[PDB]
Amino acid sequence: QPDPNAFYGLM
Repeated sequence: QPDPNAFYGLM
């Protein structure tokens, strides 16, 4: 998602 929290999981 566009969320920064979930954005970290993208890694």
